[PDB]
Amino acid sequence: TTSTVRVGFDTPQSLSPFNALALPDYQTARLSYDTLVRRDAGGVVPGLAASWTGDAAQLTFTIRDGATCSDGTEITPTVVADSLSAFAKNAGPSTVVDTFGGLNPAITADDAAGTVMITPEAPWADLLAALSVASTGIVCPAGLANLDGLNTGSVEGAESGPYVLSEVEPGVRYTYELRDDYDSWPEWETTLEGEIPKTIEYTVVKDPSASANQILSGQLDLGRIMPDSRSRFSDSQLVSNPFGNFYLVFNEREGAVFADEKNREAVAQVLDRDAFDQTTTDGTGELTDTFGSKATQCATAAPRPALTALDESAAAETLAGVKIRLLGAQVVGAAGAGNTYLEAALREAGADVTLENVDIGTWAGRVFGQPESYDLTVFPDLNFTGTLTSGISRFTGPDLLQNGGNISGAVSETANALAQQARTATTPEQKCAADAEAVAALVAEHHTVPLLVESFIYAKRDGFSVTMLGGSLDDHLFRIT
Ligand SMILES: CCCOC(=O)c1ccc(O)cc1
Repeated sequence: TTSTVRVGFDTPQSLSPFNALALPDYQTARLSYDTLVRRDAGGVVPGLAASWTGDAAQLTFTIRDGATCSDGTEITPTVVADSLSAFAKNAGPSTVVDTFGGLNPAITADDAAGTVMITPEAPWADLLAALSVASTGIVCPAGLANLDGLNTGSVEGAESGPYVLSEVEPGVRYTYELRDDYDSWPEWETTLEGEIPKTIEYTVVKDPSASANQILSGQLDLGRIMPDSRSRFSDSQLVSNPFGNFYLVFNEREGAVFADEKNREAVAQVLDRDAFDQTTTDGTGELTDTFGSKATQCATAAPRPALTALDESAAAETLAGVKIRLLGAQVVGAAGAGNTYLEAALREAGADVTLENVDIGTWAGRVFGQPESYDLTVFPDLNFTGTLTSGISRFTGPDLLQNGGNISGAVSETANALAQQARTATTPEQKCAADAEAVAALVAEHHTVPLLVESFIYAKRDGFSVTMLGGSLDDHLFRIT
């Protein structure tokens, strides 16, 4: 009969919702701050917002009663509108356009009406879903006063969420303590067996072998496992959820090697999606030819992209002596094994390849902070909105360098146009038609290769559960049995 759960996870690159880029950022943001809506089967359930009304042009949220910060401040529309305003101006340009379709939403409170009104500068369907993501969590006025404070840990009175980070050992352990004065839980349709933990010790594991060993020796209760480690556990200690959707991102900027489309195609010709799946997921994942799974909106709509066939001969002629800075996330298979496979397939095509296999936190700083610092990566996307928009955004609009969402610096006139008619779309069908065509275009012009959807495998000790509701990625519901 304990009240403490010890969860394995990767090192955060920030504890501030505004600077969140990597899963560990969202995992911590999830405990400390409440979002307006939360994920569940068939869509989104009321969280800090009791209900909402609106289109893709504009949503109005009505804030719930009895909602309160870790200092006591009543959570009013002014607090919420201030938090979402602070987010829109302080967060990464990437995550802001992903949320509001742009950098300049209209956000306004009305403490009388009890409403918060958001008005995308152009219509944005992804807004409602985007506000279920941990990084949109409400920062109370204590947090807005000190943004440098939120990066590194708890600023007193900032938390809108059920926990406060009471103890910190940077890059080692983040100890979260449940607060006595919180009953503002979301309106979950789903019913969860077991007790909300009083104390959550978010424990940094350096690698998957370590993760497994510490479940098994009882240093951890819950932790992520690499597919090879499955056989070490009974089926009943495992909880398997579809997670990241993996696709290539090239540095396409004028002067870089993958500016030239003929180089991008050569990479496509050298990557066996079967071999890549075997090395990355060992068949626990699923191939996908788009920016999601079959559960992703529009992901089965026409057309299906025409992937480049393997041509290792044609790739050898093209990539001979070509210098490729391959950036790797260590989540892309055990210890970044998928990145290793990709390097190896480029090496045997005669490319001069240098792979940097880094932790998810370091990877995320590099991709979103210094986009010119690499040529190619396997991008493990977290499709938070459950649409194809997540992935299309990464290749269209203004560059990241110009405060856009365009990670790769790719200029696809077709894909850019199809992104815009997705916004002007009268019906869901036209929207899907636009989105599916945008992905097909991007695949045809060798702007990406869609790879797979991975499985997030939690291994857990007796007495401990963990649930992911409505295809959620950053809302791991820990329970003590
Ligand atoms: C896509 C944004 C950063 O990605 C992650 O933090 C991530 C993605 C997939 C995973 O399985 C783990 C982390």
